[PDB]
Amino acid sequence: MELSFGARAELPRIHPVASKLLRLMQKKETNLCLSADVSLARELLQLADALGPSICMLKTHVDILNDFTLDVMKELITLAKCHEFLIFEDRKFADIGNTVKKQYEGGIFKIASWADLVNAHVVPGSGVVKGLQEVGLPLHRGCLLIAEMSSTGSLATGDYTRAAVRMAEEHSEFVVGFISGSRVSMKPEFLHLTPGVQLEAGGDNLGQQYNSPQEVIGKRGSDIIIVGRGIISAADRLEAAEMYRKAAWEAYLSRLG
Amino acid sequence: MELSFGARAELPRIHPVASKLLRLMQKKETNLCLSADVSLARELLQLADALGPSICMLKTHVDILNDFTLDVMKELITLAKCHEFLIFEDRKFADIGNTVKKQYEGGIFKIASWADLVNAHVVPGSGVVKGLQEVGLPLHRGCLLIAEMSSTGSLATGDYTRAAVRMAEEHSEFVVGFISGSRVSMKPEFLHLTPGVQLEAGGDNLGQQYNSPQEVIGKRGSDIIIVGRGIISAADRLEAAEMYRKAAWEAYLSRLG
Ligand SMILES: O=c1ccn([C@@H]2O[C@H](COP(=O)(O)O)[C@@H](O)[C@H]2O)c(=O)[nH]1
Ligand SMILES: O=c1ccn([C@@H]2O[C@H](COP(=O)(O)O)[C@@H](O)[C@H]2O)c(=O)[nH]1
Repeated sequence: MELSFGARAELPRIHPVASKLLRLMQKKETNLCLSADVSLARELLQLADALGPSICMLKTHVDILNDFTLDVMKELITLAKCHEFLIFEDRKFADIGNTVKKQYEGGIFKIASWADLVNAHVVPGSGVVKGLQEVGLPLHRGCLLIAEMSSTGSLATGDYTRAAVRMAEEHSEFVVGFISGSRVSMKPEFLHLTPGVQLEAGGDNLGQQYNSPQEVIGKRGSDIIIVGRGIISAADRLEAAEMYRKAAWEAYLSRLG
Repeated sequence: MELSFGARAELPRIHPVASKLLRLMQKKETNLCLSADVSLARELLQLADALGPSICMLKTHVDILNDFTLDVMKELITLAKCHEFLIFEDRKFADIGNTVKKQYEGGIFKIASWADLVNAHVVPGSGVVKGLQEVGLPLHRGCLLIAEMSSTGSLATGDYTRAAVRMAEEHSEFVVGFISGSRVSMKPEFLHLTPGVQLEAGGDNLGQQYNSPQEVIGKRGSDIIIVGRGIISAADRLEAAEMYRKAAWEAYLSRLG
């Protein structure tokens, strides 16, 4: 009894951010998250505008932008609202609770002010989530927990992955899903987002490993693919995004029956 | 056959950054790292100047400064050189190698340009270290691997800690030690730095747990204590730093015999 994205958006325990995401995924027929791994604000914004209709989400690493300002993020929000996608800052909070609350709200990035979603590693224990909650719940935000990683030698396996699932399921007022390589929770309220995705087999020279959209959405049961270089390094990023969108969407439909 | 800090500084396999640190620890009779967990540049710099003579290291979270600029970090370097301490940015890199190299070199913080030391979580596998190396080795920097954490529910235990030790010992041209609660490596070339330290028993409301300097240096065999609020929240931060310095230094001497 797998439910569609649109039906999952109505589940009793769904988080509002998850519901908004699932609705726009269904409406736009996209389960693609662009990993906008660029150093120039203009390139980030030009990609967001052109690829916005093709994506459910844009994932940032703002600490790599050479020309970050809060006004860049205001412009990104305008595009996210226009084209209907969520903004996910891939910050990987991974400190004690008291520290991560300050890293989320403050400093020069003010992440909580513009990011719909952030993520956290579970290695510190649940205080990492408690600390982020304290900022994120008043700001109506959501969080993803890193249950698995795509890179060679990842230690996010076995009991570590199980601990991430338990932590998410016990902080469901803020945690909306996972970064994972596969479905890790049996609860349909949670979102599974999978990086390490390309159409062709391979990897990079620093431990990244790729699997295809069909493999990770269809056979591994994930919801959303996160794609960086497979799009970003292509000449025509729009065409590349459409290839990935169609691959991930069909894989989802074919598992739904 | 425990060696003094000064003798460890001469070990055949010692990393130059570790040697510099061990020498100044011995010279100044300090194994205290100040965790300068403040939001104002002026407070950071005033603490660095006043407490510089008492510390071997100043640990930053630059992403919490409200008024970060690269010129603040130039001023911090002047103080580090004057008073002889290393600068450790507690960034907790925790992404795939290709991403962390950009996060270390680039963006608005340009961490590698001013931080003697950074740290990394081992959860992504060794590509996290490979990626950071690529920036840090040309810049003559060092790295600490997070082998244990002080917070309640930490998953950095057992085989995870052992994996961190193996990863460090296989990347010894860049990795100089650990964030840990105790001695985790038997190789004296590696430094052990321990947060979660206060003179009194207790914790915080977000999962931090404290142990005393005597416990973590004397009984658990660590080298350096990392102290934030036990100093920062005190009225007289200089007196507080001296209390912690004397505690950690005596605990070291008494284990040395
Ligand atoms: O397990 C993980 C978690 C996160 N990312 C992130 O997802 C993107 C993958 O990019 P690419 O390999 O598709 O270019 C990068 O931003 C990277 O930091 C991974 O690749 N793997
Ligand atoms: O396992 C760890 C790793 C790092 N820190 C860091 O060390 C400092 C501890 O501060 P305090 O509890 O002494 O104020 C903080 O900056 C925190 O982010 C910990 O407390 N525990």
